[PDB]
Amino acid sequence: YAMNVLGNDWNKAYKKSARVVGDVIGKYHPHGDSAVYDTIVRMAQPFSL
DNA sequence: ACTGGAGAAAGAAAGTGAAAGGAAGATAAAACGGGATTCATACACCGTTAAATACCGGTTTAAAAATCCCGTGGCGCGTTTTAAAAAATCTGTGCGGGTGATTTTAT
Repeated sequence: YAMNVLGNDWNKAYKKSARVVGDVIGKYHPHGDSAVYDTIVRMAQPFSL
């Protein structure tokens, strides 16, 4: 939902991961950031999904 | 003079950094043993023949087989030990979201 709100579509330029992690932590998820980054990493590995 | 608190000295017990050394590991040089070539040379297979050996008939005789009496130790039974193998029970560990923390360099 945060990535959708940021307008980070599939046919546009990439964005830094720190910005997305900061948005998620500051607006929706009241927890740590390293776990969020690790969760984001797993959803991009071709040998995991 | 006497009392009770407080600071300083002195003494004894515990923690400490450093210690040969030795069994317990670890790592290289060496001696070994097991395949691919390369032939010359000794070995395998085929005709010929004198000679050495197998075989039959009948003795025999000395040696080995058969038989009887007995007196033992070597197997057999019952009951314990004792390792050896098997079944049962514990110990780690990694997968993914969460909580909280550490270190070294340049100017």
